[PDB]
Amino acid sequence: GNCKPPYSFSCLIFMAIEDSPTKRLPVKDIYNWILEHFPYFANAPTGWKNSVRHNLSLNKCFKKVDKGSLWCIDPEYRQNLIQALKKTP
DNA sequence: TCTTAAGTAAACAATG
DNA sequence: ACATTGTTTACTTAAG
Ligand SMILES: [Mg+2]
Ligand SMILES: [Mg+2]
Repeated sequence: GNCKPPYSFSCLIFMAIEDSPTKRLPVKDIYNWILEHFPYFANAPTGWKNSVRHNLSLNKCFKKVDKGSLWCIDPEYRQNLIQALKKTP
């Protein structure tokens, strides 16, 4: 990991959850998927975690689920994330 | 232009 | 006593 990913935090989260076996992921698990699949953030300046939690709460695309709690993709905005994913892969 | 997405920092409350 | 998690405001840059 030497360069910043071309994907935005919204897409990284979407790729992490979508790769999950159940489309549901706690925050810390989302951290890992971003690290394992993107090692740039290993040496990246602290704050991307913050930017992640910031992105999960106000982005209409993600909705919490409580029966840390799990995050999932919103079915009505899922089409929105895929489009941004195809743009710059 | 008017608008919105996006990144980052910072400040908390709620959580266990 | 504490780190994690979650919400909120604020200033900035790029894109359309
Ligand atoms: Mg959300
Ligand atoms: Mg930017």
